[PDB]
Amino acid sequence: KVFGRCELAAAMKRHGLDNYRGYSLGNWVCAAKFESNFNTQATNRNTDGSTDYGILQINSRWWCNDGRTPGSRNLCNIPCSALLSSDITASVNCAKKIVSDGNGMNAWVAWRNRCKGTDVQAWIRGCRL
Ligand SMILES: [Cl-]
Ligand SMILES: [Cl-]
Repeated sequence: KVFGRCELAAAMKRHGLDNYRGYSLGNWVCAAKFESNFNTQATNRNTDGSTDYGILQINSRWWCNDGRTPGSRNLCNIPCSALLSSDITASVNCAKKIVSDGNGMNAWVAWRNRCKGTDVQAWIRGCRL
């Protein structure tokens, strides 16, 4: 599923991401835009052989099991394919674990390089929330 901007903002708000660990809703929408272009089916292969999955591009090296990343962890206790569903619950629940691990949203390279230090509130402007 390819979300609209305000549609995704409302879905993330309902799932408790607004101000989660101090990150306002616009940060999460901005991260999803640049990680996946709002597409739940996005996948991308990394150089080390791991793969990033879903709207927030969660990495199989640490967070999910895809059966093809030897020596990796599965810290969210899910198959990586669950991160590609049109229902974002699994992605959001795993993202809450990632952002709590000490490095905040810096775990998302596109957030650090394209959202951090910008007017992220623009990403929710005009939305009924
Ligand atoms: Cl915001
Ligand atoms: Cl933080």
